[PDB]
Amino acid sequence: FTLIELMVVIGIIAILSAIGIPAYQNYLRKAALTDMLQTFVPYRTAVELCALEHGGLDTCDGGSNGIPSPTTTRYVSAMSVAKGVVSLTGQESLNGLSVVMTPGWDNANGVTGWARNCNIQSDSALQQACEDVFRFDDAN
Amino acid sequence: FTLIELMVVIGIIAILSAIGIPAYQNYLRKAALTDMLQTFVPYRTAVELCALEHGGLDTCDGGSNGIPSPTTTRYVSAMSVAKGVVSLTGQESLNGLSVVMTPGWDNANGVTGWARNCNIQSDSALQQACEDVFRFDDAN
Amino acid sequence: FTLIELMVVIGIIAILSAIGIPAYQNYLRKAALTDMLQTFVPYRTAVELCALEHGGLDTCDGGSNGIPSPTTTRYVSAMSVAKGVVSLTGQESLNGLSVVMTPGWDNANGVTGWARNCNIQSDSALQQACEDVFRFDDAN
Amino acid sequence: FTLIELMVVIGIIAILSAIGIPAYQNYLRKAALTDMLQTFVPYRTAVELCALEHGGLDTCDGGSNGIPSPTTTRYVSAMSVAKGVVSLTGQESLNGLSVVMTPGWDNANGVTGWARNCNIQSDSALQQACEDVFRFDDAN
Amino acid sequence: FTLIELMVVIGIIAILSAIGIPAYQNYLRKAALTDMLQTFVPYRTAVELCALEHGGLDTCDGGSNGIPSPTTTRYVSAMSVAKGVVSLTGQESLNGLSVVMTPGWDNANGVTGWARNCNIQSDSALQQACEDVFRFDDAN
Amino acid sequence: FTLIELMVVIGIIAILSAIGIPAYQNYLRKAALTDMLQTFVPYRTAVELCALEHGGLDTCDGGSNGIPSPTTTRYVSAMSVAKGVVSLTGQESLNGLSVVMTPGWDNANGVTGWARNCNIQSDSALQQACEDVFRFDDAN
Amino acid sequence: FTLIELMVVIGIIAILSAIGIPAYQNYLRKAALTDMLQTFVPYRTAVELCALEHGGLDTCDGGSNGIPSPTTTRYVSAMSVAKGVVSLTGQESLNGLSVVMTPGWDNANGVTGWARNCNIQSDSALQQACEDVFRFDDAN
Amino acid sequence: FTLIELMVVIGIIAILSAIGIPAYQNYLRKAALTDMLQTFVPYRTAVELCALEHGGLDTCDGGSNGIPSPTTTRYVSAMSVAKGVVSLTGQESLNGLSVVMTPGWDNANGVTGWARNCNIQSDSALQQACEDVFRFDDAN
Amino acid sequence: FTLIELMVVIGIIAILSAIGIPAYQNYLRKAALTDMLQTFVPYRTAVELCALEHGGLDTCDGGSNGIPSPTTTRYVSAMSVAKGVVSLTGQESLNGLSVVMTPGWDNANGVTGWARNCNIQSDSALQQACEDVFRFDDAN
Amino acid sequence: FTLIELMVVIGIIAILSAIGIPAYQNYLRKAALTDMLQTFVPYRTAVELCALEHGGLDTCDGGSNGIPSPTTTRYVSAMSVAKGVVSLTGQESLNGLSVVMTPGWDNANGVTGWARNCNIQSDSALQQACEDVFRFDDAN
Amino acid sequence: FTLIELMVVIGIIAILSAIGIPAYQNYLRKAALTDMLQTFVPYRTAVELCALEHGGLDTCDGGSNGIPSPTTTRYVSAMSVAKGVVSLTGQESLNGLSVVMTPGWDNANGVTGWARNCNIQSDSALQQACEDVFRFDDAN
Amino acid sequence: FTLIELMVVIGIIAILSAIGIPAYQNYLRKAALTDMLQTFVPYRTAVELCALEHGGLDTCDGGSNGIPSPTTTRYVSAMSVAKGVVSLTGQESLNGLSVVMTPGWDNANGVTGWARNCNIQSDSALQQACEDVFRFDDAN
Amino acid sequence: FTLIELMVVIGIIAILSAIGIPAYQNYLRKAALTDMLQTFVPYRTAVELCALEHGGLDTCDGGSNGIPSPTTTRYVSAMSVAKGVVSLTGQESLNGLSVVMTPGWDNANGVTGWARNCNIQSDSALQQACEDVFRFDDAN
Amino acid sequence: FTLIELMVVIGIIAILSAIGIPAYQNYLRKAALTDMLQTFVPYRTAVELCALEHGGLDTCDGGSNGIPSPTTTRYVSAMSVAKGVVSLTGQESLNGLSVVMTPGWDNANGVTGWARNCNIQSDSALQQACEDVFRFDDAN
Repeated sequence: FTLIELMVVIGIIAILSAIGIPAYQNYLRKAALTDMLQTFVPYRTAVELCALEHGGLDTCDGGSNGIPSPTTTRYVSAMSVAKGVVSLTGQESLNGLSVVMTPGWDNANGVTGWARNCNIQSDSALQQACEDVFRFDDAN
Repeated sequence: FTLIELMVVIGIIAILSAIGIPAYQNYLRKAALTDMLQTFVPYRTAVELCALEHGGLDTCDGGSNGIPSPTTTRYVSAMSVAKGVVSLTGQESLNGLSVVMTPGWDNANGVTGWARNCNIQSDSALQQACEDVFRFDDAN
Repeated sequence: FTLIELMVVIGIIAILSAIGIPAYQNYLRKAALTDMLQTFVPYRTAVELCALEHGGLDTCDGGSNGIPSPTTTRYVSAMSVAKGVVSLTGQESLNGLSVVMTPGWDNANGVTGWARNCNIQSDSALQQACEDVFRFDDAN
Repeated sequence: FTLIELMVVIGIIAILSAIGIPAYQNYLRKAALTDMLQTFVPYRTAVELCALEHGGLDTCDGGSNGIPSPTTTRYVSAMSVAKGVVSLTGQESLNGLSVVMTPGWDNANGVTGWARNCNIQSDSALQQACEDVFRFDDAN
Repeated sequence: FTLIELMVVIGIIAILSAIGIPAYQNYLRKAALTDMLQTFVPYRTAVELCALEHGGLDTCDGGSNGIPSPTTTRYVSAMSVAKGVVSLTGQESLNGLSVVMTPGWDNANGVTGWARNCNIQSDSALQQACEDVFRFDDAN
Repeated sequence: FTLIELMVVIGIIAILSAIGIPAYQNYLRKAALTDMLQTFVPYRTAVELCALEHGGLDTCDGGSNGIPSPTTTRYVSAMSVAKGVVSLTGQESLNGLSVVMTPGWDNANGVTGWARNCNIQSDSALQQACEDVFRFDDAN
Repeated sequence: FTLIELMVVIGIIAILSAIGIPAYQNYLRKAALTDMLQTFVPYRTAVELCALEHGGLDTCDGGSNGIPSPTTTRYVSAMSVAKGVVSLTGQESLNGLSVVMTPGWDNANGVTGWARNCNIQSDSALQQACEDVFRFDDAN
Repeated sequence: FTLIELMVVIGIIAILSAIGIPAYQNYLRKAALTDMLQTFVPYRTAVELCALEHGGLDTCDGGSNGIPSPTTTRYVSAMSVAKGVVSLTGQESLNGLSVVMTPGWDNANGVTGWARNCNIQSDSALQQACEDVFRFDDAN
Repeated sequence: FTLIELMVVIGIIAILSAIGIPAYQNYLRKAALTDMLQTFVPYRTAVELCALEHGGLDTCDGGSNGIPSPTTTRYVSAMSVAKGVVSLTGQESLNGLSVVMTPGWDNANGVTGWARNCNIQSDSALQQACEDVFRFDDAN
Repeated sequence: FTLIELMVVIGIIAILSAIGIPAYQNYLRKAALTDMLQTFVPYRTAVELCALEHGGLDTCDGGSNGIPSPTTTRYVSAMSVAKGVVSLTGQESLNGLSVVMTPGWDNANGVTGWARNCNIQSDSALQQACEDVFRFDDAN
Repeated sequence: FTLIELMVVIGIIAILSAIGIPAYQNYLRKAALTDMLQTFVPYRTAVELCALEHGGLDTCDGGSNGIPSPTTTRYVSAMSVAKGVVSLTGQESLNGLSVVMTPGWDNANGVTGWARNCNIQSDSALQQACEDVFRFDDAN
Repeated sequence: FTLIELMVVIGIIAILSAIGIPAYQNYLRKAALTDMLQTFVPYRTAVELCALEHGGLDTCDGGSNGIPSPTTTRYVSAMSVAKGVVSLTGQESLNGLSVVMTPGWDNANGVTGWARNCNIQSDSALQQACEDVFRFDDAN
Repeated sequence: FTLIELMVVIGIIAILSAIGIPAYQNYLRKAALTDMLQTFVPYRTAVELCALEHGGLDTCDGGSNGIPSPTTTRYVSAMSVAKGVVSLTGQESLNGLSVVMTPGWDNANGVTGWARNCNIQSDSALQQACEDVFRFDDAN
Repeated sequence: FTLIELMVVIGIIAILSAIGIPAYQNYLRKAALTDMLQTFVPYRTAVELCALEHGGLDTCDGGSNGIPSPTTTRYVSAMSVAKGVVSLTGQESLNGLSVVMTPGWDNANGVTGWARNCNIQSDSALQQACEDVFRFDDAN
């Protein structure tokens, strides 16, 4: 009867329980996307000031008229912004990301909301994370 | 339970609260119209002097017999005046504006009030602003 | 609350206070009529000299026997006189005026007072001014 | 901690700041009363002409002896005048108004000032506006 | 409305009422002529004494046989007399005057009345005054 | 002793920890209600303009006099507005919702605040969310 | 939405309404001219007395034969008069003014009216005020 | 702009137009002098009767030989006469007046005209009125 | 700050400047009295002719021996005359007036001046006008 | 970020904009002074009548010889007049006011203009208003 | 190794994360204070009308001369107002609150700003909220 | 030698190795306590909502205002909750258990943490398990 | 799997969301600038009175001729004014600020608008706030 | 063959399986660090209030201006805070710990993030836990 505990090692000890690791990066990394949306927020306000008086988008470019210069959540490899765009090239492990957040602005039209553009080229599941954060849809 | 705050970012953080920006230009720009009515006022007085003695409208043309030369609130692209008319071509972002403020004058008749004429060709909502400032109606 | 001052411009600033201009011309122009009665006065005296010795009206015609030649208050377009008549054709803005001031003279009769005749054909309110100056009534 | 911003919407977002709207109509409408006093003014002058020579009030009735016919500030529903009275029935939203501005005239007496009479039957606060414009008191 | 009183100064205050001054000198100066006829009167009497006995005109010359010496109403610049003549050179402002009052005398003929002669060379209206005083006609 | 870890799977591994999911929809969905109150806000302003001059509610109906046309937070199945009402039929998963936000307006009265009306017919807990957002009470 | 009231301060609060101040001095100062014509009036009468008997203009000089000495409306810097002239050097803020009111007198001619002469050297708009008061034209 | 009418009250309403009052008394009072010359006239006739037969001046004293007793124009404070003298002490407001109208009479000499003597001690301008009425010169 | 102009209407616009109208009738009506004295004048002359030869007053009654029949300045309601009396019943607005101008005549006495009698029964201020025209005193 | 709107209430909502209220009373109250000058005007005319014939100031006292009795603009607490003086004790909120408008009259002197005397004892800024209305200076 | 997850429940699961609840009431309740300042605002305007004409504070008491009656943000237990005071007894959970907002008014002084008075007796931290809203300082 | 294996059965085969069974129930049952703390957790959240707005504990009672009704891990014999209390009577084999989790709430105080109360009456070793799970200490 | 929540603390809990604080001071401080423009406003009016009569700028200096003495919004460290200048040295945290608001005045020129001068030496972004409030441009 | 089971006890029974205990303390203790970061969080908020208005760090010190007093997760031996610092001396078994969390604040600079400082002096592996929780890096 003593042999059975060795057999449970042959199988039962190998429960192989594990968090699905690729799913795990999907979640915290998605948080990096969402935290990036938080990085987008101050830009939403300063761009509203560009809407407020400057009369056009070049004033809306980051790094000017008091707009904050774009900058990384530390895990991210890179970022850039102009006209309020957040083409986050170099995002996290997220190669090829670029939320081409084209501004919706033209004041006589009344247009305003930024045009989101998912662009996570490195993997489609990551795109499931963008639709779940920076929706590819253009209303903001 | 920790996932819910990420979900509030999926929706609640996007309150998307905003002043309706096109409505916003309608209000300050309407103020540019009304400030223009203030620009019209000194002309109403000098034109009354034209009524006072000159005996006819050419004397009422701006830039003469002491009448002030017409000039822009600084946002406005352009203006012109003659016979007391304030055809504000080039108004603000208000393309096509021209308050054809034809004078009502002929002294034997006793006629006096200027003939307002809304002419904001660029958008009808802007016309709601003219009716709300320079009424299209002719009594003044 | 800030919107209300713009609303007072929508209405209260347009007090549209004004002197009734046609009434205004009625008053100063009536003064031109009355000043014309003053122009009539020297003629009343020289015509009395015609009564004084000449024995008839042709001597009473203006421009003769020392009578002054008829002449305009400067605003007036025209005038004429004969037998002491002051048919002020061309008066002021007063088209059609003619105070047919026919002399009342014939000395054996004892008649003397000039026959006033309102004749402001251009407007009836102007006639209210003549009754208020050169009364249509004939005693003088 | 994220829940608090939703709570500020439960209360703080409902600042419910507002101009007291009924007070607002009290002010611009009071301006309609005061503008009406301006409408009364030309009548004060023509009635002075009635005092000037006609010798009695029927001549003072509006629409005659050159007096202007009574007429509305455009918001007003109605008006009427006789003997210089300004019983503004139909005023603005001001139902029941009638400033029974009875003339004070009788020249041998030396009496002149018009007898004001507040009569804003539709609401007492409106009467506060009449005392603040057309005082119920009779001196003018 | 306040501007109108300034306008009445623009016109009504300039009533420009005035006595016609040249006519005024015509009247008092004519009185100087007539007063001169009064100066002529004592001479008419003393000349009648010359008719009375002396038998001819040299006795009629002024300043002799008790005749008064000729002399000025004080305004007059000069005078002279001989044979009863009153050639009033230097009269008043009346330059060139000379009533060549030639005597009509020759007693066998029965002739008597002085020959008046208007001679107011300075202006014809003054001559209207002489015909109205010292008639150019010769009967006296 | 080896058997115990299998027993912990019989019970302890089934911690069955979970966010209470129906409570979870209550929270984000409540946010959809509150975001809807944000959708109500621009309408509160344009309706104030209807209060501003139009003089009555038909002008207050959405889609007119510059009022925005009603429209969905994207999760919502449907919406409608008239006289400023926000009867959000089709809200979210919120079947039967209709905030019958009847306007409180009549300016002579001074009345203004919108009449809220909870109407989440699909479940009473959802009504706890309406009282917690669009209170059934009528002050706004 | 709170930012808009700050924006109305950026523009609407700067209505910059103002009476045109240079026009304002034109009006009250013109009144100083007209009041000066009133100062001229007593001189018109005493000069008529100079016409009345003295026989020439030196008697017409101010400060003599009972004529009032010339003197300032208090705002005026200076004045002078001779032969009835009103060369108002130093008028008000009106540098260079001098109404060279040369008398029209010579009694044998019948001439009388004073020769007005606008001379407001400091600015041409002021000359518009002289033509509107002391007309440059010579009849009075 | 409303402030300007208050400013016209600050200056323009104070036209301070006025008849020069001291000049006014000069004119009517001068008329009292001239009316006094009319009072002198009947005395000129009765004194001529004194010349007519009495042979000397005591008979010429007023109040005798049918001469009228001296008496006041009612405004005058006092009067007296003797030998035809009209020393009008107490004249009008004319303190110190006394026209010492000494008679020129002595019949063998042929002398006749009364010796006028201006004596208006109260003011020299009044003396301008005496030279203009009772000339200080002695011919009458 | 905008409210102040409305306040100036509450008070400053009501300057209530006016000629004192009852004083105004006092002046022109007094002129009607004085013009009536002018009407009295021809009667003074014809009555002097009655003094001239007729030997008594019935001849002095108006309407006879060439005396003019009495008649109204047109504003006057009525008049009558006898023995030179001017009891102007019905004068102007001057009810009760009657200048009982009784003649002073009786030639052996030397009496002549008419006996004035103020009798303006309608108001005492009017009597101030009679003392200022037809003095109640009897000398003329 | 939500906290900032509460902070703007901590400061920006307290714009504390206000008309400077004490300055406001200075302006309308100054108008009460100026309206008082208008009350002074009829008195200027009746006092001119006192100058016209009465010969001295007691006749100039108000309430007599037809002068109007003194009376309040309704806001004023009190007034009095004698010899044409307008010592407006009790003026408005203007405690201690008294324009001791002593008449300048004595006709032999030719003096006429009333002696103004600012006397607003309650505050010096009010005195700035008197110098700006009833100047302390004595010419009128 | 399996025991460790139970140990994390012994400690790590008890993160005890929480919003500091008493701080939470401090914030929304402070908003109730600030919303109360908004309730104070309409009263600031009507009290300015009390400043506008009534002349004293009793007219400034709430519930009169058109002032709104005081009333609760619904969470508040009670309120009262007089002379513009906002002694908010019963505020929220804020026992003992009373912003004794004594008016600063006395118009001759020019004083205006309301005297704030923090009075949150229930806790000092609440007083930190009053200094952060209704500052204890008196300028408004 | 063969007898020895029988002897090892006399002793060695009776190794009597065993998990200490009472210790075993201590561990899994302790897990039932800890799982119960997990059952407590949703209640911690809903009670926080009771803290969120209801203002007191009755709203905090389970089974109300959306709070979950209390319920058993299946091994447990019974449970109950009120005011957030988790007096788990009938726990597991744990007779007498009752974690009298009295809420720490009173918001003005800022108090919040639940008052734990070990109450495993059936055995003290079980109490070692409560101190190791639901600590008797009151902070939560 | 339990380790992941600790990892979210390693990153996700550090959302580091924050209002950009330096931007925050830019906004409320800009409000201090704009509130300062409100402080400038009463000075704009009193300086207009300096334009009104004083004739030059020294009268325009603050603290005189009734102008308010300059004073701080309480956060400001310092201020000064002369000739209407608002060189706000010591503004807020705004070191080096000085809006050298030189007056545009010289009345014969018609010049009026104040010369703004941004001078926020402490930081250029603050200058963006001045251009957004007190524009460096000189028209006002 | 029976001997082998005794031999498995000689080796196989000594599996010596064990969680690496020092690693175990590293994990739960790291949780004590992370829970400490949670303790840091309320301080992050109150310090943001210090940023909010106080203007400097002393107000940011814990235990003041409403900041919570610092306090231990119960395992910790000690803690302290000032200027927002969390120098956790006495942490857990973590001797020498002190996260010198120096605040990053100076508002004109815009600086904000707290300066983390790992300081786990007792062991370097513990420092691996600080880098994994309170990173030595200074951004927060």
